[PDB]
Amino acid sequence: MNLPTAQEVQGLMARYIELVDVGDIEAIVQMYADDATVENPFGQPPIHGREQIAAFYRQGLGGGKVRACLTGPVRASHNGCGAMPFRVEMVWNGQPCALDVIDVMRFDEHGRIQTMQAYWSEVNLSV
Amino acid sequence: MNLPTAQEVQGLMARYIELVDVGDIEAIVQMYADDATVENPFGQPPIHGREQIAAFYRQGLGGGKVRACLTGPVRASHNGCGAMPFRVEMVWNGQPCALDVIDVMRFDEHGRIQTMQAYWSEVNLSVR
Ligand SMILES: C[C@]12CCc3c(ccc4cc(O)ccc34)[C@@H]1CCC2=O
Ligand SMILES: C[C@]12CCc3c(ccc4cc(O)ccc34)[C@@H]1CCC2=O
Repeated sequence: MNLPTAQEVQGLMARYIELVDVGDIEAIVQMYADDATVENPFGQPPIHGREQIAAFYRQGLGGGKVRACLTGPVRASHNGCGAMPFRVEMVWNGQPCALDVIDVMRFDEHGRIQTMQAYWSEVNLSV
Repeated sequence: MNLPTAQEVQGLMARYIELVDVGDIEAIVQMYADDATVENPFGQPPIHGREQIAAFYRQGLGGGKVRACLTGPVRASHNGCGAMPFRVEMVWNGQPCALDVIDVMRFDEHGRIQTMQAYWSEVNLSVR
C-alpha cells in the first residue's frame, strides 16, 4: 500500500493494538518501518530501528501477560497520521493495574509506522 | 508558573477544554503563547501568533453552539507535554454532529500553550 488514507490509518492503528493485546512481537516489528523512531514514554530518549524496537516490545510483551484495548475511536489525518486512546492492563506489585495511554503515529508511503509517540506517565497508572 | 509538571499539564489541558466548551475566545487566546503554533487539523498548514489564533477560534467557536468535553483522562509527560481525547458537538446546517478529536499540546516554561496539534478528520465526524 501507499501512504494510508484516513480510513486505513484507523485500521492500522487498531490492528497494532490487537497485536499488542495478543503479544505478537514479530507482527508488531513488521508494522514498523525498518528505521522507525519510537518515543515511549514521550520525553524519554527515542529508540530507533527494528532491532531496538523488537527488544523493547519483547521485554514488555514476551510473557503474553499484557492486555490492551482501545478506549475510544482512532483519530486519523489526511497525511498518513493518527492518534488513539487506549488502556493497558498488566500486573504491578502483584495487584492488577491499568495504564491509560495515547499513541501518536505517522505512517510512511508504504503503510508502515515511521514514528510513534506514546504519551503517559505515572499519573495515568491506576491501582 | 514554570514548566508544567505532569499533574499541572493535566489541569491545564482540562482547563482548555472547558474554555472551549463555554466559548471564551479571550480566555483561550490567553492560554496560548505569543508565538504559538497551531495545527488544526493536523496535516494542514500551521498558524502562528495570537491574532491568527484568535481569528481561528473566532471562526470555529463564534457562532454555532459548539460544546466540548473530555472523553477520557489527560495523558501527561514530564517534559511539559500531554495528549487528551475529547468530543466536539456542533450543529452543522441543521444536522446535529459530533467530532472525536485528540489534542497534543506542548506548554512553555510559563504554562502557556506553545504548540498544539489536533488529530481528526471526516472519519471522526458523526451525525447525532
Ligand atoms: C510496558 C507496559 C506494558 C505495555 C505498554 C506500556 C506503556 C505504554 C505502551 C504503549 C504501547 O503502544 C504499547 C504498549 C505499552 C506499559 C508500561 C509498563 C508495562 O507493563
Ligand atoms: C472548528 C470546529 C468546532 C471546534 C473544533 C473542531 C475541530 C477541532 C477542535 C480542536 C480543539 O482543541 C477545539 C475545538 C475544535 C471543529 C471542526 C468543525 C468545527 O466547527
